Amino acid sequence: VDCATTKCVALTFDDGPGEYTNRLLDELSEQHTPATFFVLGKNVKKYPKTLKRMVDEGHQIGSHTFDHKDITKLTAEGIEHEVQWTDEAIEQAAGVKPQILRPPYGAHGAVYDRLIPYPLVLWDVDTLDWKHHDPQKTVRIALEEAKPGSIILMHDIHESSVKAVPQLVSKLHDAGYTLVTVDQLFAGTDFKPAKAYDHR
Ligand code: NI
Repeated sequence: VDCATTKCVALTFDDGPGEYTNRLLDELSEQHTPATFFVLGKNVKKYPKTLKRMVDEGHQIGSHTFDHKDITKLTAEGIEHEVQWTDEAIEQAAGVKPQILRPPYGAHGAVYDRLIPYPLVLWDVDTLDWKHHDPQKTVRIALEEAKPGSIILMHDIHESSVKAVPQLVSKLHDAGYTLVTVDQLFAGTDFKPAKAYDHR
């Protein structure tokens, strides 16, 4: 996909994997749609086959650190642990290395980011599903606030994401968008480590 011309949107899911991730992957599969999963390293240990699904079925795996700590609260070595422990978990699980990282709570800063070997990927559309856990509100906010180049934040922690996705994909397609991984979204642009990006 050429997102320089084509109207692209990236669906992203934080804080997984968990008990709903496979249903989520099933729904995404049913509508031939890729997504980007910013995974928690602590959770990855328990879900190796599910991470293999992400690779096998066209999705992108990103790092969300290991135990979801605000990285700006940490020391240099603390940040090292969060990055490296998560990478090891992802490599052991799926045989790949993430190429992007999303900082917990969106919290970051130049002095910290310089320690992160990947582009920092934020978002421009917060579905707020972490507060309301409501599938229809997730769809409404994602649909109405998305624009070409948007990155939509959702959470793989709760049933409402599973219930939201079939409708969310349908409506984004009907609204003229092509759904892509974060990699595809930034393909061709200057997408470099230790920098933060919230939109193409
Ligand atoms: Ni998170």
